[PDB]
Amino acid sequence: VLDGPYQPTNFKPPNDYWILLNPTNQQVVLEGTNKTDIWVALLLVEPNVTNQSRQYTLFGETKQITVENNTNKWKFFEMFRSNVSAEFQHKRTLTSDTKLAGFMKFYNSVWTFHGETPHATTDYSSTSNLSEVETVIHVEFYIIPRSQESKCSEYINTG
Amino acid sequence: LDGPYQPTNFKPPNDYWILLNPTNQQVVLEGTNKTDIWVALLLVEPNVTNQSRQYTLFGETKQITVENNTNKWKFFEMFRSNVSAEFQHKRTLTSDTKLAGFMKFYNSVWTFHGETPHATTDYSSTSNLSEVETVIHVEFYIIPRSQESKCSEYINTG
Repeated sequence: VLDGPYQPTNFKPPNDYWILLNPTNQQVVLEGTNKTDIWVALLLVEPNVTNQSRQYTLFGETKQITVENNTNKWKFFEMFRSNVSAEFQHKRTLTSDTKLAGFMKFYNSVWTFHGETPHATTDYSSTSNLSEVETVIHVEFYIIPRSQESKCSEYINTG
Repeated sequence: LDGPYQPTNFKPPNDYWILLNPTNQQVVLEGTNKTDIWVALLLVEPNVTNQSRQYTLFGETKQITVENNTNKWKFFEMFRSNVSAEFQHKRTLTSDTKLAGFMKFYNSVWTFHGETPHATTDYSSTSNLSEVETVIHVEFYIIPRSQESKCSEYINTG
């Protein structure tokens, strides 16, 4: 059984747990940083979006970020930087008909799901300061132990 | 299979896949119509830790952050729609086959993305498809769109 739902909050997720993210229509889904070498934001882009510059507030900064979604699925744009002064790069995309995404702190790395349902897979970004990574979660969420990653992947891919 | 052709600069014909077969070229393809579409495919080898690399795209020197945690090759699809804009990392093809594609079709530029063997096609829109030309830095083949199923097979299984 999933642990949740939890309402949107700002907290320090424990190690070895998946945060399963369940947006409705929030532009910004998750902001995670340790304020030293990790800044990850997941943005949500609805279906049938023409290439356009959209405005997002990320870690209090006003950013204009080019997005497109030619599909009838939802896209999570994973935006990353490793330096406080840098611009965000569009690192990964999750293309989803479940509208579920993932975040986990494990093994000196921050993990997300990417690719296109139902073949979304995990990948990571490296950090020397995992313990200080804190998340503003803008959405309803659940917590799943890493031991149950297979169910977390089933949910992300099939709902 | 029509090829292999050598690296060249030319205007690909509408409704044909260019099937790109790098060895170790870091810039695989540069395509533009010099008005509303610039695409560059960059090749990032297996097991590259997060770093800044230098690429010359359309005569401009760029510093682009890249990373590849996997045992697959990654093609980073860099894109802009305006000559003054920086490139954005728009898509990635994560490949065991070291094959990528490009096609001018239906007022769009088409490429493959995702992870083999489930890579699929998506497009970027242009209002001037006919003027899109490509510098191709790799050996390549030419497959009609009528045989796109074979082109997807090659992308996904080699």
